[PDB]
Amino acid sequence: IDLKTDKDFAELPEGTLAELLDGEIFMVPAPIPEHQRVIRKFSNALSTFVEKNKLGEVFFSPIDVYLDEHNVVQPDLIFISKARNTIIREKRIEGAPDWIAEILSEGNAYHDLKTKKRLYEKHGVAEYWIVDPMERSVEIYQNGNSGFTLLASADSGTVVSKMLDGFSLEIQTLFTKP
Amino acid sequence: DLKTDKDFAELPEGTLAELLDGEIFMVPAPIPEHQRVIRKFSNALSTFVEKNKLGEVFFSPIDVYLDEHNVVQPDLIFISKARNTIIREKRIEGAPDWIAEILSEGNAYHDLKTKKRLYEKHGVAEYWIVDPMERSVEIYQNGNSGFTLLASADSGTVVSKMLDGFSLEIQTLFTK
Ligand SMILES: [Mg+2]
Ligand SMILES: [Mg+2]
Ligand SMILES: [Mg+2]
Ligand SMILES: [Mg+2]
Repeated sequence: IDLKTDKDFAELPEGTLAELLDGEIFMVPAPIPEHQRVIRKFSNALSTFVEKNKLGEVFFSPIDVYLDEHNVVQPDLIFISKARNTIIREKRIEGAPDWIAEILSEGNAYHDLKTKKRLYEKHGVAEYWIVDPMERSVEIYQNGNSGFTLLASADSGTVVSKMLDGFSLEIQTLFTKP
Repeated sequence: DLKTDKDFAELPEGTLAELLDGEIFMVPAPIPEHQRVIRKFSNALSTFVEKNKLGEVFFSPIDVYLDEHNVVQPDLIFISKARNTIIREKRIEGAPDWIAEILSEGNAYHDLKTKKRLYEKHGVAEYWIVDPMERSVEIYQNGNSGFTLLASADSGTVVSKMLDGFSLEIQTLFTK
């Protein structure tokens, strides 16, 4: 009866990084450098492939993605196809991206693993990558007529996208350092 | 009554802010065009750094501690292998070799002035200021007398001094 809405989410004080999940507002903790390293490496690989094949647009956090009145999320890495370009608005994304990756944080992984997995499934995100920098592993889910099914789960070798035909990723290169 | 990095560390979870000259400023959330410019710049820079095995690139949000009265969240940073030890578990402790800030209309003063002085003082060797409203770039080179203007352009290609061989066609950062 007291669900928070996108209007409540918009009224948060300037300088607040939060997400609205199932009508509840959650503060997101500041990420640590290793989390940012992984997003940088993933975005570089994804952006290069998207740009070479003119597939659409890549964004990374912070960026608001409105899904419905009770759900506004800030995914780590998103891809929006040319066909769905109109969901990119002046101040946020309005509608589900085609493709999302979340990079886990040890103290805040439940929403990536459970709550947003269901949300992204419901709203038709076609492919969802969950990257775990603590286990140095990836899980890939593909959407379909019966929701998400596990496409790949690995901490070694190469994983390939299904919806981004030709995109592959050598998993251990997400986590390496000088 | 100056705020310190101890006060900064005690801001409530979910707060993204900067500590500048001992005063805490909230940073407004960025808009998609800002994030698009960082994505384009990060891709170009990261490709070059990786190709040449030069160090590490990070983009915001990331805390960069400079001294007890200054903790910044720069948009894009490069840390050479030579300065590799400033990468800590929860933040950067010390000045990156290289920084780019992407201006926002309502919040540009700190990038243009306040942080320009701080990055100069703390030994950032090269500082790029990218303005997506005017679609322009300014590049500052540090030196024994502080920053000097290496380049100011809104067309053509600009060349980095400290990233030897890195160049950027300026209008590829921007939307027409
Ligand atoms: Mg998150
Ligand atoms: Mg994350
Ligand atoms: Mg800023
Ligand atoms: Mg900025």
